[PDB]
Amino acid sequence: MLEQPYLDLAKKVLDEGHFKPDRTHTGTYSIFGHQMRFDLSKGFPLLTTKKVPFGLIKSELLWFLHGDTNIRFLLQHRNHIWDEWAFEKWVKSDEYHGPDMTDFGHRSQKDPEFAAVYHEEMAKFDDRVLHDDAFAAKYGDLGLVYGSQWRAWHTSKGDTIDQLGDVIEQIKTHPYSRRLIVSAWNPEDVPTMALPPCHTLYQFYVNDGKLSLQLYQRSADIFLGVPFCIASYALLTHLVAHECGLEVGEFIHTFGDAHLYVNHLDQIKEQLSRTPRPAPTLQLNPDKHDIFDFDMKDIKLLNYDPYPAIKAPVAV
Amino acid sequence: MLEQPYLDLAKKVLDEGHFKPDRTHTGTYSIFGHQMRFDLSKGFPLLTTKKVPFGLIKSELLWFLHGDTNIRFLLQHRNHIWDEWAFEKWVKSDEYHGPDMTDFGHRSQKDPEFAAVYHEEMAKFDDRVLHDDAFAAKYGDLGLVYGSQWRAWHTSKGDTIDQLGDVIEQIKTHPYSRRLIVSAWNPEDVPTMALPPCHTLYQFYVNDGKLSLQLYQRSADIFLGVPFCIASYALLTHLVAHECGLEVGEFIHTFGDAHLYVNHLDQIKEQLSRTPRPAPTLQLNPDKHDIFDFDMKDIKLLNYDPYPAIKAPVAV
Ligand SMILES: Nc1ccn([C@H]2C[C@H](O)[C@@H](COP(=O)(O)O)O2)c(=O)n1
Ligand SMILES: Nc1ccn([C@H]2C[C@H](O)[C@@H](COP(=O)(O)O)O2)c(=O)n1
Repeated sequence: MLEQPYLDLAKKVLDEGHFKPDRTHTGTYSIFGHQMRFDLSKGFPLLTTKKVPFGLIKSELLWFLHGDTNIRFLLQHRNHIWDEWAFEKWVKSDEYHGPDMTDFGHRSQKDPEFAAVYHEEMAKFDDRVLHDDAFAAKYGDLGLVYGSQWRAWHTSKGDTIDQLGDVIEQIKTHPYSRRLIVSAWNPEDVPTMALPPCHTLYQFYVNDGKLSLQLYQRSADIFLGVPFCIASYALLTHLVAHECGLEVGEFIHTFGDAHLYVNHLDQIKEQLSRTPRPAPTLQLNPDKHDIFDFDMKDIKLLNYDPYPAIKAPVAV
Repeated sequence: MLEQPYLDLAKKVLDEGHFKPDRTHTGTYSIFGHQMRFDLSKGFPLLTTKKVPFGLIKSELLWFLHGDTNIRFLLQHRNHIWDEWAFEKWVKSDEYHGPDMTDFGHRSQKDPEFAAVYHEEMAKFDDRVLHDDAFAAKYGDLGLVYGSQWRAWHTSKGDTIDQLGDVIEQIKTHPYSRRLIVSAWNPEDVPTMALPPCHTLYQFYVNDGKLSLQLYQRSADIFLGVPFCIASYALLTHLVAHECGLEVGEFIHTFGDAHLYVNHLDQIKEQLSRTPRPAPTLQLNPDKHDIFDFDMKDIKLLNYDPYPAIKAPVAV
């Protein structure tokens, strides 16, 4: 079945992975260097052995395609994937007047009544961002995030390059170019960056009338991170090919540090006992073309029957 | 034997590769997405089925490590790997007064007496660069080349970042970092770059006391390019590990567009009839540590017995 490569990656780390202490401090099992490919002509690589929220995947993707970096857009789409980063700056800043929302990321998970306090302050910040234009502009803009990297790279001479935009035109005029690259790694920002991009860089390739994309991910959370990632980039591969009028080829996922957090072992072993179901089908609005103008109703995921979801603690 | 992966890549392209027209215009057979690893603890991955000039590999590598971008250094090391690029600017410029060295890259290979004229003008330029300080500074500096990318990345606010330098310190203090990346791809230079970097970006990894490096190469000439590349980066992996006091792990080569030029088919098939010999051994000067201060006598390649060299036309 289409998702097998992922299952084999999980098995692999679990069997051949060596223990490696980590940044967050909850040790991992890791392998360095891995590559797996999915033939997008067979279906959409959205995991069926575990429920994955596609809606969160696309709203976040459209956010990137708009070159948007403001959390407000996601919020009106009920996506809260990036709230924490915005909250971080806000809480550790002048205006924040309230409880000790310091180190909230761990203390919340721990157990205290603090969870309510945190979740409340967050709920608060979230409403401000969504209605207070000055606040949104001040605390909701994350700045250097995938949207600005892909669509507004900062030139040395104070300007803006739309990488992804330029790359799409290239695929249209010079489909056989070996230079169709989009990079998110900027040497000058990473030294003091919150979380340097995990999806470091990707490359397009055209031949036989099919489009393929290869992503280089410096670091990956096999359990929590990879599933979303495979889908997000498989979606991109479809969108661009829809714009360029090409057929979809494969999606190739190359890893640097592929890893499984020790406290995800039971959960991953739960997944491994399940057997894949037929891959779901994706269909884009046949009318619309300029993917930048794409809207959520323009993307559909036909018949997806996944096993229930599996819960597991986040590590940051 | 250690070099088998390369042989399997060549077989693979030759058997499974699809034809793809190319930039230079001498069609290729290509595959998209490939990864191969070499266990550096077994020997040095310098091809034995075909003679590869190691001396050219290291003089070019030391040139990179010095953050040097001037052709003069290589010339005093009898390395002429980058002369063409320097000649290009020089010939198509004010001062050049002489024959029609225009489009020299093809006309030279073709057959005319021109080869002598070209080779003479080149021989001329080469002597100027090596002795005329004003000329060297004007026409010998290539500018944006691996040396400046690795060791003097240009900040937006007009400054210089020594990526590789910083990364080595990181490996020394935070060996388990998943952010040990060195990128050569700058979105603002590639639009109007002669030849955007093929060795796009690499990543370091440490665990078990061994250092590993993974290189992402957007485009590769299996026949002429890959052999050198594998060695150059295997050398780097040894040097850095010598500085950091780590044991050597593997070298992982990830490709984007792995390709074989149609006019290299016979030659590659020559190689494929040979059987690998034991991998050579590399040993660095045990005294010296700051690799930046490394000199050629500080690197040695013990017992390398390759089959003769194979000749093949260059395509640019
Ligand atoms: N889109 C993302 C973002 C993060 N991570 C993971 C990678 C690491 O597990 C951790 C980030 O830590 P580090 O900077 O050390 O890689 O989160 C991931 O798998 N996918
Ligand atoms: N160090 C290098 C430099 C170049 N090439 C090859 C890659 C392509 O075959 C051609 C450059 O063309 P392009 O820009 O289209 O990739 O030269 C290579 O294999 N290794």
